[PDB]
Amino acid sequence: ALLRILKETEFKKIKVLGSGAFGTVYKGLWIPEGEKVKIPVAIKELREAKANKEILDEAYVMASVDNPHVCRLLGICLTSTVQLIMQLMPFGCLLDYVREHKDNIGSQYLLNWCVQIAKGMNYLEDRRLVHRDLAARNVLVKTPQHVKITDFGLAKLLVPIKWMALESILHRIYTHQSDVWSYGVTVWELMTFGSKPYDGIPASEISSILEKGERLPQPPICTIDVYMIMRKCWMIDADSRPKFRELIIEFSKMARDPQRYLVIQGDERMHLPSPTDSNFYRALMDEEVDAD
Ligand SMILES: CSc1nc(-c2cccc(NC(=O)c3c(F)ccc(O)c3CN3C(=O)c4ccccc4C3=O)c2)c(-c2ccnc(NC(C)=O)c2)[nH]1
Repeated sequence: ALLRILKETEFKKIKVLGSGAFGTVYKGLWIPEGEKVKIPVAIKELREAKANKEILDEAYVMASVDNPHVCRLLGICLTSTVQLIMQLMPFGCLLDYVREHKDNIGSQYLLNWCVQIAKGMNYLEDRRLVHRDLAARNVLVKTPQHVKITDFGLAKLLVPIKWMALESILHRIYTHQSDVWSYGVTVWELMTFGSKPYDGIPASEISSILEKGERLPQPPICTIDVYMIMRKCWMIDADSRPKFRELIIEFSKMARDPQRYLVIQGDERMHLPSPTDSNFYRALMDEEVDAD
């Protein structure tokens, strides 16, 4: 009951919202049968990678996740292309969000996003779902206070070298501990307000600079405590890397004293919303950690 099979005649693509390595995302409308309302949805049309039944079996898995920081597949249509339906998130992905708010994001937001991403990843680890492509472009913003991971398993069932653990580059090994590497790069993206990692360095060179011990640089706003977390995510020995549940704890601890761990100009005037604005955001958009 968690996956709705849609017929092509009950939804329509309206405008393209983006494209990626795996398909095209549309703003769409769902038109309930026998009703006169048009409900906005998001539609992902995949590129060609599988029998329809095997695709449906993978879809039931994507539809069965249940965690506030992980997107769930809601509906699917397999008549022509593979078309995936989920709730429309008007804020888009977190990478675009942080670039758009470049030096106007407080430390409380940044650290809470790190907590939320670690929580969704930890849940995927519990379900034995390896993401393979965690990055700020695959974290969706439901509200600025609530982010959600999408597209786990998409990489497998269908190449982000600059987000991949060394063992994934050299040997195509993909585990939860290689997702931890990508988590560290995702944290780096957030802390640099969406900088491109290893900008200007060709992808084919990343393996060699990693083996020489070079890593992404310390973001200007990060205290060493935050930067050490990222460095630990990029250890060559995958079993030396942090676990997602250890990352939740560490980033949650930091979120309780955020201005001690990130150094942001004007941070004092960039706190989380008052209870009034939070209640308003939740009532309108989100009916489903603070300083001490
Ligand atoms: C990266 S860009 C991007 N994508 C999307 C998008 C749109 C619709 C659906 C999805 N994803 C899933 O349904 C899904 C998921 F929920 C969890 C895991 C997962 O693996 C998948 C994918 N997946 C597969 O690989 C796959 C293979 C075989 C069978 C079945 C499946 C299968 O379902 C994503 C957006 C987006 C979404 C909502 N609002 C906006 N708003 C603005 C302003 O942009 C953007 N942005």
